[PDB]
Amino acid sequence: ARKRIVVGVAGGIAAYKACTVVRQLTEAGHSVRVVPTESALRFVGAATFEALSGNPVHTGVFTDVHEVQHVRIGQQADLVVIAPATADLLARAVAGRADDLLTATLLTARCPVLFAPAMHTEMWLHPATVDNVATLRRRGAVVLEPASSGPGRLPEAEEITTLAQLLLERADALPYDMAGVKALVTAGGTREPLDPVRFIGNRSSGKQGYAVARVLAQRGADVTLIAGNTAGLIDPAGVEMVHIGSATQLRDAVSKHAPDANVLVMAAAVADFRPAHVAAAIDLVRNDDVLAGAVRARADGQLPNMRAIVGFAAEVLFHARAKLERKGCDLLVVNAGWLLSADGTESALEHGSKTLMATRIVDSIAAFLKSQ
Amino acid sequence: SARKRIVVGVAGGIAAYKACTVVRQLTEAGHSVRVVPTESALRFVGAATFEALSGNPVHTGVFTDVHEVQHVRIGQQADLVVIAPATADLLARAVAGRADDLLTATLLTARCPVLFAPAMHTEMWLHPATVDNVATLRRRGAVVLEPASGTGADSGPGRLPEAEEITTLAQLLLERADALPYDMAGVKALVTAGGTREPLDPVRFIGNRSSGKQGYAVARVLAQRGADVTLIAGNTAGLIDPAGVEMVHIGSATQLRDAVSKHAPDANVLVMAAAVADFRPAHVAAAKSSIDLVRNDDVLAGAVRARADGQLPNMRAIVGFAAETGDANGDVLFHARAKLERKGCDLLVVNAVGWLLSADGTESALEHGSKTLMATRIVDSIAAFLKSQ
Amino acid sequence: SARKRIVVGVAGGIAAYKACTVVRQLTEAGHSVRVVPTESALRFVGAATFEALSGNPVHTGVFTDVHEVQHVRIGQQADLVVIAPATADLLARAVAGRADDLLTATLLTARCPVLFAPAMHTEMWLHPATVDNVATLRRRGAVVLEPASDSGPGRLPEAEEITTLAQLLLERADALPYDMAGVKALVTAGGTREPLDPVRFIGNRSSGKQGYAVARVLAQRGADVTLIAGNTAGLIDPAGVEMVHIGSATQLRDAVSKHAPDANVLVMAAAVADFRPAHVAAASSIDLVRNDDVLAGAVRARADGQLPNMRAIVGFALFHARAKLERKGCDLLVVNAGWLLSADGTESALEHGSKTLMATRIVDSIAAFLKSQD
Ligand SMILES: Cc1cc2nc3c(=O)[nH]c(=O)nc-3n(C[C@H](O)[C@H](O)[C@H](O)COP(=O)(O)O)c2cc1C
Ligand SMILES: Cc1cc2nc3c(=O)[nH]c(=O)nc-3n(C[C@H](O)[C@H](O)[C@H](O)COP(=O)(O)O)c2cc1C
Ligand SMILES: Cc1cc2nc3c(=O)[nH]c(=O)nc-3n(C[C@H](O)[C@H](O)[C@H](O)COP(=O)(O)O)c2cc1C
Ligand SMILES: Nc1ccn([C@@H]2O[C@H](COP(=O)(O)OP(=O)(O)OP(=O)(O)O)[C@@H](O)[C@H]2O)c(=O)n1
Ligand SMILES: Nc1ccn([C@@H]2O[C@H](COP(=O)(O)OP(=O)(O)OP(=O)(O)O)[C@@H](O)[C@H]2O)c(=O)n1
Ligand SMILES: Nc1ccn([C@@H]2O[C@H](COP(=O)(O)OP(=O)(O)OP(=O)(O)O)[C@@H](O)[C@H]2O)c(=O)n1
Repeated sequence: ARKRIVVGVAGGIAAYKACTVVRQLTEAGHSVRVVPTESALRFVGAATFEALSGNPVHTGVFTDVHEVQHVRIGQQADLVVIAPATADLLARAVAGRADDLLTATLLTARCPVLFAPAMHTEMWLHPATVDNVATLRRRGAVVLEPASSGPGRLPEAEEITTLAQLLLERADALPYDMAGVKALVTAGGTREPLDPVRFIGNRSSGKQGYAVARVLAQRGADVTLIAGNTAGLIDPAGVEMVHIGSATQLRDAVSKHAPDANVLVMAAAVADFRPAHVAAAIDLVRNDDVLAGAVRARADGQLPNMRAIVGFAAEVLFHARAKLERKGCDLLVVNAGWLLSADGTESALEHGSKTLMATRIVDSIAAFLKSQ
Repeated sequence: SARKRIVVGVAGGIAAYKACTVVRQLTEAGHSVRVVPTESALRFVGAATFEALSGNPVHTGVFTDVHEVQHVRIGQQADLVVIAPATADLLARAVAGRADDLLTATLLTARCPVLFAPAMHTEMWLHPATVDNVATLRRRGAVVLEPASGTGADSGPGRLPEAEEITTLAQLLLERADALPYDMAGVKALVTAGGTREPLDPVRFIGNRSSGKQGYAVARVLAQRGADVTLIAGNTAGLIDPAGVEMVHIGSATQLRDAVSKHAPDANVLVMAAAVADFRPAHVAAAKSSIDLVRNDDVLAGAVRARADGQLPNMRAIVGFAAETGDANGDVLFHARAKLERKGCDLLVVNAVGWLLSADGTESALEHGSKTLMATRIVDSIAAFLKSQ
Repeated sequence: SARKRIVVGVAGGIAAYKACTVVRQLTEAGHSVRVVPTESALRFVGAATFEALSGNPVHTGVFTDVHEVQHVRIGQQADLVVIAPATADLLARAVAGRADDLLTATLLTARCPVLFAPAMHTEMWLHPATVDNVATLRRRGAVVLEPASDSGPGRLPEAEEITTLAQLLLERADALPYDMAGVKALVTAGGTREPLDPVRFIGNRSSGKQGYAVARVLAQRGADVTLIAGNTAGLIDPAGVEMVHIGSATQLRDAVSKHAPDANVLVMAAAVADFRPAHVAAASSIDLVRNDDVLAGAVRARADGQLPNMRAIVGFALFHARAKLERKGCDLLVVNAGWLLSADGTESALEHGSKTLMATRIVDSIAAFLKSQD
C-alpha cells in the first residue's frame, strides 16, 4: 500500500508550492524523498524538505556513494513527480542530462514520471519548450498542462497529488491521446430556486464530473466544464469554467457551447422537477432532459461536430443496456461500476477512485471515437 | 610516423580507473596521449594519476594556457579521440553540441575518428534519451562501442568494455578511419573460433595451435558494427570474451557441431573461423603405442547441405576459412574459387599461412595488417554480399 | 561467515588506481572491504571511487565517526589488512609506529595478518632506509610482498596476485614466513605439447596453477625462483620469478638441464608427457615413442654428484604412495587425486583447499627438509 515517491523540485518561484505536495503525499501514507536541483535551494531550503519528507535531501550524485543513492533512488521509486518542472529542467530531461541527482534519477527511473511544469507564458510557449514537452510526452512521461495572465502557473497541489496517486494505481492512466478533442463536461448538483434566498438541491459532490474533466484535460482535450453546486471543488487546470445556477441555466450554457464541442459528458445531477412560483420573500414544474435534448439537435442536424455523448445513470446489467438505446447516448456509465457503449460492448469498472474510474470512462470515450 | 597523437577523454563514471590502463597501454605502444577529463571525472581519478601515466599536462577547462591556444590545438592535432568511460551526461553534451569544458570543446574541434566507450547502469543505457543520443552520434560519424554485460541479478548491458578491447579498437581506427560503420544492424551472426581438443583420455588430447584471434576479431568487429553475435569458441590463447557477444564454450569437434546445429537456425550469417579437428582418436579410455583415428564431421559442409535441404531458411551467408602456402597447380585465386564452389560457401577467406573471394564473383587482395583490420575487410564483404543477396 | 572483513589501505603511489581492481576482486569474492586511504592517495584516486567499489564509507583520519568508535574498531574487527600500494613513506611510518591518520592507526591496532604490497621507484626501494624498514616489518611479523620488475624492481604486483595472497592469509595467518632467504629454487609447471606436425600436437589438461602457486609462495617467502612453464591456463607471471617457457617435453628436459646447476630446490610440478609422437610431419594412425623421465633424470645426476648445490628434489602425482617415493628417488612427493611424503618416512595429509594453500604446505615441507641438513 505504501509506495515510494521521488519528488523532484526544480528552480522556480513555485517551489514553495511543492512543500504542500510533499506534505500531502506523506499524509496519504507514502514514502517521499525530495530531490531538488541546486537552484531550487535558492527558493526553499533543504531543511524544509527534510522536515516534511522525513528523509535526507541531497542535490548531487557524489553523496552517500557507498549506499549507491544515484541508482537506488530511481530503481526503487514507484513514481517520480517533478513540481515545479522548469523550462531548464524539461530541457535537460529531454537532452538526457544526468549532471545532478534529479536528472540522473530521471534516467534511472523505470516507473511513471509526472512533470508539473510551471513558468512564464513566454517560456511555456517558446518553440524549444513546446518541442521539449512534445518529446517527453512521446517518450511516455506525463506532462501536466499548467494552469492559467496566461498559461504557465503551477497546478494546485491537490491536482498534482490526485494525479500522482492516480498514476500509482494505474501507470497507463494518462496517455496524451485526446489531442484535438473538444469536450463539454457538466458536473455538480443544480440549485432550483423558490426564493431569492431559498432553493432545492441535491447532494452530488461534482467530483466524478470534475474527475472526468481533469482526466480529459491532462490527456490533451481542450475541455470546457459547466459546474453547479460542488463540494467546494477547485477548478481543474487548463479547463474553461462556466459556473451555472438552475437546471435551466445549465441547458442554456450547454446549447451555448455544445455546437463547438466534439464530445459531451453529462455528469451533472440535474434535479428532475423545478418550482414555478418564486416568492421574493409547493408549485413544481418538471424540468427538461438536457442530455436527451442534445441527441435531438444531434438528429435535427446542427451538431456536425458532435461525435460522442455519454450519460450517467444511478444503478441491472441488462436492465441498463436498454437505457443507452432508449436515451440515445453513445455510451452510459453506472455504479451501484459498469460501462456500456452503443456497439454492444460492456465492461465492469473495477473498484477505485473517482479519478481512477474517470480514466476508465475517458478510455471508453477514446475507443468509441476510434471506431468511427 | 607510427607515433600517433591520441586524446583520451575521461568522463565521470565509476569506470574512470579503467581508463588509466587504457592510457597506459596506448603510451606503451608508442602513442602520444593527452588526457582530457571532465571536472566530475576528477572526483573518481586524480589529475596526478593521469599526468604520470601520460607524461602530458592534464586540464579540464578551455581557459588554461590560452596562450598556447589549447582549446583548438588539442583537437586540431589529434589522430584519434577516445572517450572512456563516456557517461550518459557526456553523450548528451556531445549530441547537443556543448563546448563548456575542454573535453566537449575538443569534440567540436576534432576532425579525426572519434571513439566513445559508454559505461553506465543499464537503466541509463536503455533510456530513450540515451538511445536517441547514441543513434545521433552514430549517424554523425562517431563510433559508439556497444558495452559489456558482466552475471546473475545485476547483469544487463552498460559495463565498460575491457581496456584491451578499447585499445585494440582504438588502434584499428588509427589504421582505418572507416573501419566500424554501424551497418550490420538487424543481422544475427554465428561465429566459430579457436582450436579443438580431441580427447585420447580424460587428461591427454590432440589439439592444434589456433589462437582464436581471427574469429574473435570478426565477432568483435561484427558486434561493434551492429550485429547480434554468438561466438562458439574452442581453445584460445586466453582470449577475453568480446563485449556484447553471447558466449558458448565447446571442447571437441563433435561438441562444436552440436553447438553449431543448435544455434544455426536463429542465425543469418555463419562464420566458420574455428580450426576444427579433421580426425578424432578412435578409442577414448578412462585412464593412462599406436592410437587409431576416426574422421570428424564437416560441420561447415553439414550446414550448407542442411541449408540446401530447406532446414536453414533465415541463413543468408555462410563464410568459410582456408589456409594457403604458395601457388603452383594454378594460381591461389584459381584453387580458392574451386574450394568455394565445391564447399558451397557464400564467402571464402583464404589465410596466407590475405584473399577474399565471394560467390558473387568478387575477389580481393587483403593487404597485410592486424588481425582486427583483416576482420573489417571480412565484415565489409559480408555486408557487401548481404546487399547483393 | 565465509564473508571475512578486510581493510584495504591505499597510500599515495601512482599504483593507487591498481588498488581499485584489488578492492573489486576481494568484493567479488564475497568479502566485506573497507578502504582506508591516506590523504595523499586521494590525489591519485578519489574517495568516490573506493566508496562505489567497497560499498562502505571511505575516511582518512581518525576523528570521523568517533561515536561509532572507528579509530579502533576498524583494526580490531578486521581479518586482514592489505596495503596496496605501500609507498616508502607508509613503510617508514609503520616501522616508526606512527598513528597520525586512520591507516597508520589501523595498523597499530590490528591483530590479524598484515600484508604490504610496496610499489615505488627502484632507487627508493633499494635505499638503505627502505631496506631496513622492510626488514623491520618482516621481523615484526608483517608480510611484505617482493615487488615486480625502468627495468628495475618496484612495480606493484598484479592485482590477481595480491588478492590470491590476500585470500591465502585469510585461510592461514602463518602462511608466508620470510624463511627461505638466500635459497635458489627452480620450478616446473603446466602441461606440455608434443607436436605431430607444425600446427597439431598432443596436450594434457594441466592448468599450471599448482606449479605457479609453488613458485609464487617460494618467491614471496624469500627465495630466488626460476619457473619453467609449459602450456598454462593463460597464467600471469608471478612477481619476482625469472620465467622460462617451453614447448615439448624434451624442451623442458633441455631447460631443467641449463638451469638445475645454479638451483638449490627443484619442484618438478609440470605435467610432463611420457610419450612423444613417432615423427613430426612438417605438414591413418599415430604410433609414438617415449620421453625421458625428467624427474628421474634429475635424481640420477644428483646421485652421480652432478648437482652439488641441489639440496632438495620434489615430485608429484598412501597404499603404494610410500613405495612411489622410495622408487622415484625424490626427497618429497605430492600426491593428489592430499598427502605429502618425506625422505625421512614422515608423511602428512595436506587438507584440501586452495592451490596456493597447499603450495604453502609443500614449501613448509621443503623448509623443514632444508633445515634438516643445516
Ligand atoms: C524568482 C524566480 C522565479 C523563477 N520561476 C521560474 C519558473 O516558474 N519556471 C521556470 O522554468 N524558470 C523559473 N525561473 C528561472 C530559473 O530559476 C532557472 O531556469 C534555473 O536555472 C532553474 O532551473 P533548475 O531548477 O532546473 O536547475 C525563475 C527564476 C527566478 C529568479
Ligand atoms: C559512483 C558513481 C558512478 C557513476 N557512474 C556513472 C556511469 O557509469 N555512467 C554515467 O553515465 N554516469 C555515472 N554517474 C553519474 C555521473 O557521475 C554524473 O552524471 C556526472 O555528472 C557525469 O558527468 P560528466 O559528463 O562530467 O561525466 C555516476 C555517478 C556516481 C556517483
Ligand atoms: C605521480 C607520483 C607518483 C608517486 N608514486 C610513488 C610510489 O609509487 N611509491 C612511493 O613510495 N612514493 C611515490 N610518490 C611520492 C610520495 O612519497 C607519495 O606520493 C606520498 O607523499 C606518500 O604519502 P603516503 O603515505 O600517503 O603514501 C609519488 C609521487 C608522485 C607525484
Ligand atoms: N433534469 C435532468 C436530470 C437528469 N439529467 C441527465 O439524465 C441522466 C440521468 O437521468 P435519467 O436518464 O432519468 O437516469 P437516472 O440515473 O435514474 O436519473 P437520476 O439522475 O435522477 O438518478 C444524467 O446523465 C443527467 O445528465 C438531465 O438530462 N436533466
Ligand atoms: N571437421 C571440420 C573441419 C573444418 N571445418 C571448416 O572447414 C574449413 C577448413 O576445412 P579444410 O578443407 O580442412 O580447409 P583447407 O582448405 O584444407 O585449409 P585448412 O584445413 O588448412 O584450414 C574451416 O573453415 C573450418 O571451419 C569444418 O566445418 N569441419
Ligand atoms: N616424463 C616425465 C613424467 C613425469 N615426470 C615427473 O614425475 C612426476 C609425476 O610422477 P609420474 O611418475 O609421472 O606419475 P604417473 O602418472 O604414475 O606416471 P609414471 O608412469 O611415470 O609413473 C611429476 O613430478 C613430473 O614432473 C617427469 O619428470 N618427466
